[PDB]
Amino acid sequence: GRGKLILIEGLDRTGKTTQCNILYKKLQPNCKLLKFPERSTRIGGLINEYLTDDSFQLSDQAIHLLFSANRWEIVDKIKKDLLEGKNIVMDRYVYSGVAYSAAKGTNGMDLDWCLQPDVGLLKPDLTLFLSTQFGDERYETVKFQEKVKQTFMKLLDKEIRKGDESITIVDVTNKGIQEVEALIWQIVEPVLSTHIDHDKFSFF
Amino acid sequence: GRGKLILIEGLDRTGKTTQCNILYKKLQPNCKLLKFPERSTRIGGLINEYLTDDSFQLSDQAIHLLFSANRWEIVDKIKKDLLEGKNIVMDRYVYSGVAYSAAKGTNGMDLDWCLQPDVGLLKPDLTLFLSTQFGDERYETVKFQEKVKQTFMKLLDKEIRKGDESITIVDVTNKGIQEVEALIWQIVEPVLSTHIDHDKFSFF
Ligand SMILES: Cc1cn([C@H]2C[C@H](O)[C@@H](COP(=O)(O)O)O2)c(=O)[nH]c1=O
Ligand SMILES: Cc1cn([C@H]2C[C@H](O)[C@@H](COP(=O)(O)O)O2)c(=O)[nH]c1=O
Repeated sequence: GRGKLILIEGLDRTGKTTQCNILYKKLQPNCKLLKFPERSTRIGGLINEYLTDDSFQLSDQAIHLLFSANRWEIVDKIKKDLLEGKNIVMDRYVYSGVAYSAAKGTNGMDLDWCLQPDVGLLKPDLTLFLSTQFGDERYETVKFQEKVKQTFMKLLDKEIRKGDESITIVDVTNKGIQEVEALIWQIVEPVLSTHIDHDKFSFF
Repeated sequence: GRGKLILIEGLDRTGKTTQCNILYKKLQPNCKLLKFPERSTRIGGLINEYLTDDSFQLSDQAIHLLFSANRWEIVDKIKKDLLEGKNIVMDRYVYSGVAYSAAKGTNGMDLDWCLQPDVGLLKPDLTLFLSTQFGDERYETVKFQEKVKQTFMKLLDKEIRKGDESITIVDVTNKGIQEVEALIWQIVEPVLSTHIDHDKFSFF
């Protein structure tokens, strides 16, 4: 049927990016790799400066909105690809959007507020969250990272309790690259061999 | 007490900018004038390209979120100004954001979706909508302006029916510059004479 939207989520330095690349290479020639934030766009370059230069000042709400816009500027391309039968592997998406922003404890920016901008976006057919039991970018400090992880856990916990079965949390503690690759492949293979009709999609 | 947040909304070319300028000129030396979109910022600049050039492609949802972000990157300064006693005259704000986007009739982009990103933003102490019974920028097409008009009315009617008494629709059809100014002042002046507690603020 139509291609699958596979998302791999997780904290900065958990092997997420390495695993997306591996999966991507494995699903060739019919697979695309998408990273968020997509820094090559005009909006993305703004997010880059924000991430890499602590001096670039931008309120939490604003940067948050830029991250959402960055997905919205690409979602049409994503859908077109899936419909044309192409699998897509995403390195970060809505869940990072909500978790990293909500972890800051800024007045008004709760899970609910953080999610709204992304409401309407395609939801992945499969989301894997890599969990482990630098300092180059803004959000890279041990204390914030611990904060984002509890937030990710809290958010994914709600979605799962709310009946979302497409979310699988994967513990990568003391697991090497190819061991993680095998666990992932275990969850991923079954969905790739599931037929999804072209008019069938889920949205946030 | 604190300064007042006075907002002038309306369609393109309905006298809005002239009145804002007039009011700002008369509230001196204690008044700031703020325009949205505020095109001087990095985000403001992307908005400017979108508005002045068709080549610039950006999904309706993405441009919408930038508009919102543009307000959020400036809102902390607006609050600082008001707390410091200065009055603020605004030329467009949250109401334009919702109406112009919701007027597109894009799927999932209804009044509610369009409002979410702005939730939390300080609501003005007084919002005047200049109503009437070019083509150099993107939304300046008679047929689109017509849709935006109807959307603006449905939007303001809802906020009014909810009990927001700070919204005033001023009909300026065939009225001159000095007449509109007098009508605006009749509504504005009572509000400027009202003492507002440093801590009291309303929000979207
Ligand atoms: C996709 C996305 C990323 N992030 C953060 C996660 C990272 O700390 C930062 C850079 O991510 P990266 O290392 O995957 O490029 O972006 C958000 O805060 N919001 C989002 O919506
Ligand atoms: C502030 C704002 C304006 N607009 C549109 C209305 C105007 O047609 C366009 C440019 O405004 P301007 O002529 O007042 O500078 O911006 C939105 O679409 N949403 C917003 O958030």
